[PDB]
Amino acid sequence: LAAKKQELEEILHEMEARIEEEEERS
Amino acid sequence: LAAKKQELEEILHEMEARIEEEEERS
Repeated sequence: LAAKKQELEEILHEMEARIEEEEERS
Repeated sequence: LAAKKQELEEILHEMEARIEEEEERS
């Protein structure tokens, strides 16, 4: 569960990076 | 950890919804 938590947190960081890139393009 | 996993998964769903809205707006 700690491994899955880390995985989801990393994916969430990637998503936050993506949303910033979208917001800068808009 | 199961609770945190669920929390992160829910936040990730919210982020996927946001990225979909943003990519459509861009």
